[PDB]
Amino acid sequence: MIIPALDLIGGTVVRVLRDYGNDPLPRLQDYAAQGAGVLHLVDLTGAKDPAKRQIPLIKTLVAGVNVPVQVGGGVRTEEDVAALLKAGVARVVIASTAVKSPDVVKGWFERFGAQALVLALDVRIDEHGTKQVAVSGWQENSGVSLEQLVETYLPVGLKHVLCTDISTLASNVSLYEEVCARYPQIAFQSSGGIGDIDDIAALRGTGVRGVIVGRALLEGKFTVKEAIQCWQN
Repeated sequence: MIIPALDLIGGTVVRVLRDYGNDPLPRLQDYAAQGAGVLHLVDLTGAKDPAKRQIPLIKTLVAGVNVPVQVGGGVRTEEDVAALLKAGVARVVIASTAVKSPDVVKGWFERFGAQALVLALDVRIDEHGTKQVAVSGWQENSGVSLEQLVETYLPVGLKHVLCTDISTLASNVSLYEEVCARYPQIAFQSSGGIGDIDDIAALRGTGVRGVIVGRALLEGKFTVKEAIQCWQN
């Protein structure tokens, strides 16, 4: 599937920052109207301070579409996960905490279930060709490979992993082919590198299950409908 995405700061839709207006709901509704089966939101306000989590907006956005939304941004505690789910979020995207405190996050799998959680990992390919996990693009590697981290969570039934290569795709997509083949029981999502429609074509056949598309839609390079048509053929 194609997974259209928006980044939100204080109610404003932004491109990672250019202001694309304060109308996230009509945008999301039109993504869904074109056939999207899943949507993705990053709460940048919440990421900078969980106390300011945009729960009221998220409630409104989720209520206003007919498809599941996965939401990330400053998900640090069990209470954060629960609050998002209570607001009507289908899946909570766990990023830095999944690298930082695996034993704690494994407990979240046991409480909420693997269908409710997406693990989002930034990956750098290093000098040796190892897939190094990092918690952000501006921090050093954390000393764990993507494979090692995935295998940490397999025993609690990990099902959804979102991988961003921080080291466009129309490149060598071996990263995705490799990991998808190694863990066929996990549905991998790809993020980044989508600059035009050919980039979506490049991921077909890699085994990647979901393709997150954000800025290319905002920039009017192609539509959700065209993306889905490409992805499905």
